[PDB]
Amino acid sequence: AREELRRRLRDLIEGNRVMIFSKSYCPHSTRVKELFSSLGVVYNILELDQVDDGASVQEVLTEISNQKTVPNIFVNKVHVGGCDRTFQAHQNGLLQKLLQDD
Repeated sequence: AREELRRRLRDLIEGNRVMIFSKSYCPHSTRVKELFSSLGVVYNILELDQVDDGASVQEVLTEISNQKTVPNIFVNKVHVGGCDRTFQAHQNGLLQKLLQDD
């Protein structure tokens, strides 16, 4: 079933222009999402700690970035990075242009 779940985590990027994953008590991964809001753009808030499949959903997600947290930054069916990219591109203007279109 691990494939069935992951299949949804990869589609969530297409079903939503901007989607970010996080948890209940996991810093760094939550802040990256707070940036979008301040970017005058809209995004979806999803917490693997409150999801029924928080075990698997986060099992395949945590690997996406292989980080203690579940940081997921992907807008317009593209990868941003985070922990340096999502933060830099913001002040660099590479992010504002992404969330706006690309």
